[PDB]
Amino acid sequence: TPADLFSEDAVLASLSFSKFLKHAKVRDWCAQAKIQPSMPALRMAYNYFLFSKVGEFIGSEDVCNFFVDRVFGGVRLLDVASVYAACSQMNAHQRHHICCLVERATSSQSLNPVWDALRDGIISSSKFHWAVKQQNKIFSPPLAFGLRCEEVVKTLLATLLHPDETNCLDYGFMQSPQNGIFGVSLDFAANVKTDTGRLQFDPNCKVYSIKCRFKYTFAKMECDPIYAAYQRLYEAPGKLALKDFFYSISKPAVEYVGLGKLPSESDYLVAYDQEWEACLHNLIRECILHNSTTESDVYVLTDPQDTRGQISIKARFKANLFVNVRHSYFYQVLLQSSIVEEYIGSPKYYIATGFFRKRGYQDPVNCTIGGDALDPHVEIPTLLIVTPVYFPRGAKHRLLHQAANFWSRSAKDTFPYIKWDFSYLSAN
RNA sequence: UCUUGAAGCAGCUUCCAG
Repeated sequence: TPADLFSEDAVLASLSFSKFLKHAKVRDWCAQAKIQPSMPALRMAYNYFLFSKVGEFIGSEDVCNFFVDRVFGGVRLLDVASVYAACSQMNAHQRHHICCLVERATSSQSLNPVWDALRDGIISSSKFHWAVKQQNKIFSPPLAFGLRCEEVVKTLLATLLHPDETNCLDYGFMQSPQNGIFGVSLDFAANVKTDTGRLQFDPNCKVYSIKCRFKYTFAKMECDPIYAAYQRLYEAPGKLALKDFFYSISKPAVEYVGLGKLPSESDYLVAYDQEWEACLHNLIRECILHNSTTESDVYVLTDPQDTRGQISIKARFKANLFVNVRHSYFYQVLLQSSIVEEYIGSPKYYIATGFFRKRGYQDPVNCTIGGDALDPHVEIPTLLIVTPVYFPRGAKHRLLHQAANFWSRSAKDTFPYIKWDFSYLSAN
C-alpha cells in the first residue's frame, strides 16, 4: 500500500526520507521560487511527519510534543512549508534534543521498521567507507550476526570486562543534529551516566564495536590445525602463541606491514613488529602514526567443558596488533566517534572481536558467561581481542568532508527539483 | 566438488579459472 506521511491514519519501513522528499506535496513546495531547502532543516522537518504517524503507534509521542510545544509554540503544524520554516529556526540544543528523543524511541537495536525508514537518506557507520571511496545508493526509492555474534560478545563484555560499571547494551539511531546527512548506532558502551532525563555520554567512557571472526571457529579434534594452535595458547598464553593461532588458517586476520609500508582491505588487524612476518596514500600514513602505539588486549576464556560451564577470563595479555586503518571497521568506528563527539558538545573507542569453537556432544547444555547464561545453539566463545581505535583530527575532518560532498552530489542528482542550499550545511 | 584469483554487508554471498 502507498504509505503517505501526510495522511490521517513492512509498510512502516516505506516511510522513508526519500519517500518524503519524492512526495507530490513536497514536490509542489520545492516548485516555488523562494524555496531553497537546507540541511539539517529538511531532515528535522521530515522527523516530525515520521513521528506524527509512527509516534502514537510506537508508544512514546515525546518527539512531536517537543516539536509542537517548543519548536512550533503550541501549534500542531500540518503543512511542509510551516514545518520547514519552524525547523530552520531551531537552535543546536533543540536539534540535539530531538535527535536524542529519536534515539530513545528507536532504542530497539534492529527490531523496529522505523529503523529501516530512518537509515535511508543518511550515511551510516557501516556505509561510511563506501561513501568516502566515492563509489555506487544513499536514497533507495539476517540475525546470523545479531544472535550468533553480537549478543555473545556483548554479554562477554558486559559480564567479564565491565560487570562493575553501569552499561548500555541497546542504543537507538543517532542522527547528526549538525548536518542530518550522517547517522550511527552503537554496538555497546560501558561506564555511562543517566540524567534526572535519559542517558548521557561522558568522556570517561568506552564505546565498543562488536564484530567477530568465525574463520577461526574450530572443532575440539586432535587433527584440527586451529585446535592444535589454540591448545598451545590455552596452556601457554602469549604473543608467540597468538601468532600460531592466527597463522593456523589460509586467510589470516593479522597482516605484516614494513616501515608503515601500507596494508590491504584483507582484515581488521595489522602488525608492524618483526615476529609477525608471514608469506589518497598520505591520509593512510597519518592514521598509521596514531594507531601503532596502543597494544591490543587479548582475553583467553576458560573452557566450559573443563570449568563446569563457567566461561571466565583464564588469562589476559597484551599483543602488538593494531587496527588496519584501510579496513571498513576503522571508517565505521570513525563515523561513530564523530557523532558521539557531536552529542557531547573524549571516550575511548575499541573493536571487540570474538573467537569461537563449535559446540560438541560432550559440551554442557547450560553454560554461564560470568553471571549470565549462554544459548545451547550458539558456538562456544574461546577468545576476545579488544583493539583501540585512534582518529587524527586532520584526517577525520578530511574524510567527513569527502563523504559530505558525495552526499551533496548524490542528493542534487537524485532530487533535481529541490533547490538545495548547502551553504547552511557548509558548517558541518 | 574443492584451493587460487577478484568483489561486497563479520560468515556467507555474487562473478571466474584450474
